[PDB]
Amino acid sequence: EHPNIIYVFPDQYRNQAMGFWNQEGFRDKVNFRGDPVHTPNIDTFARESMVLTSAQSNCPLSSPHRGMLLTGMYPNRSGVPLNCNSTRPISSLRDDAECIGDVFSKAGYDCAYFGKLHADFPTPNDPENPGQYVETQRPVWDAYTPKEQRHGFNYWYSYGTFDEHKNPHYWDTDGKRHDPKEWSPLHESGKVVSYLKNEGNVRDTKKPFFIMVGMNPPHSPYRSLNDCEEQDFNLYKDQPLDSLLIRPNVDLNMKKAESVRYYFASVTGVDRAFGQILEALKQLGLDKNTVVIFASDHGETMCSQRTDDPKNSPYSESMNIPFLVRFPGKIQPRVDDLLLSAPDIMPTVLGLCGLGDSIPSEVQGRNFAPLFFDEKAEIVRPAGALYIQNLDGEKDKDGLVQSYFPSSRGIKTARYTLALYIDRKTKQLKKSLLFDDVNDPYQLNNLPLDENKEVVEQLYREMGTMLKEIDDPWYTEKILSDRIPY
Ligand SMILES: CC(=O)N[C@H]1[C@H](O[C@H]2[C@H](O)[C@@H](O)[C@H](O)O[C@@H]2C(=O)O)O[C@H](CO)[C@H](OS(=O)(=O)O)[C@@H]1O[C@@H]1OC(C(=O)O)=C[C@H](O)[C@H]1O
Ligand SMILES: [Ca+2]
Repeated sequence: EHPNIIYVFPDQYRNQAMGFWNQEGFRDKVNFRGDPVHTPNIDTFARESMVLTSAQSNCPLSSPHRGMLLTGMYPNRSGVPLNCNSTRPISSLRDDAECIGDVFSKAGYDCAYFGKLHADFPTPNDPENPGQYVETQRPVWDAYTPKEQRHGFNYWYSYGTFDEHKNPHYWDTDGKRHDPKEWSPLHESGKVVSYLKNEGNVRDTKKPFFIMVGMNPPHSPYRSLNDCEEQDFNLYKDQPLDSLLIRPNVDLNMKKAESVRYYFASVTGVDRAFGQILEALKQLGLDKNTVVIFASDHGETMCSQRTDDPKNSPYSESMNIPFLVRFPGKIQPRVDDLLLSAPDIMPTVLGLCGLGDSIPSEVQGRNFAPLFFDEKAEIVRPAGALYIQNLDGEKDKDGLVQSYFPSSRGIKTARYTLALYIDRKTKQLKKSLLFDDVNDPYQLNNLPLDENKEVVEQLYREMGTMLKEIDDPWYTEKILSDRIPY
């Protein structure tokens, strides 16, 4: 048969926010000082798994990522070019896409989704106050996902988005809303343990399972004890700011900097929650039977580059996501600088569960399962992964976004981060970031393009290839045709 799979992906979690990057072996495999975070469960897990230094969120923003995650397609084809909200009818997960849940399901898996989905355009949808939005907030951010639209998940315990961490809410398989008054991650984790124990007979123990856990923290808020457990907070409470924010690209004097205490608390708590899932696998013997992956949708600046916006930028702090894959006696624990792109996750996870031959044709990403199973595999490693920023385009008579402005395309290679920003009226180069991530890992030194013709010309060629391959708007609109060979 085919093994079980759990994909645990807390929102807004930097690859750099993991203890083990300062630990022996690991710390020699990355250019950065890891954040001073206490993540013991993940640290141990990392010594059992293939660990990437260089997984990329091509569009480091919730819905765009989730769209690539679930469909294995870039944001021009996922259905999901923008963050989902009542402003953006143009952005919602394609009904007609053959998603990760659909393939698993079609192959005999029970599939179960816990926590944040943030992939559907809000509608007056609400199962229990019908013809009504699920919240009053305008714009509307949250959404209910009916059985018709759950792409293979026969077990639902999930919201769209809602950032009260100790007052989260969930719709069950039947559309019943639940409001425990419990810190999201530890509730989500207890709820997963129950599904694993098959309490309430919610699952067929003869079928293998596919689980996704979309934890909200360590995403905003992170201002107070409303937003994390005092237990975790106690570790960072009194620590001076210059010993929490160690990245030399940080402005310690930003109103935001204080938030690091609570970010790290949410990180330590998320680790404790992941811990409960792992122990439940061991205590039930499912540990030997199950592919486990720890990931995020995008990172967090946390005052790095004075950005104030956690993400939606090409900085290593925004693009680089954790990616840890444990599959006992199929994957040797090791570190790998594979440049995995989000749309590669779905086909690679199917590869790993031996459903490589069931990858839908519409999928744009590639199946690196062979490379996970075999260090020494004749498989081509990517040269780069695309940077993508998509903004609101034009609006209609009723003030709704009905198109997207592709504000930035760029590339991350082994050595370089390049990001080109264009103007909405005159599709002309307006700002340009270029970093030598090897010599300038905190991206302090923005390199002029004119002073680097050999390097830039190569980056322009790799962007061209990739943008043409995914049939990206920059390609179809022959944007910067004058520097980018298509
Ligand atoms: C972090 C941020 O800048 N904006 C995100 C937003 O965060 C608000 C929270 O709801 C609140 O808890 C916190 O303390 O302050 C934020 C605020 O009031 O501005 O939450 C959104 C989801 O609930 C969303 O995050 S997302 O799910 O992770 O990706 C939002 O992200 C911003 O969204 C957009 C966009 O819709 O275009 C653009 C920004 O680049 C992105 O940072
Ligand atoms: Ca997010």
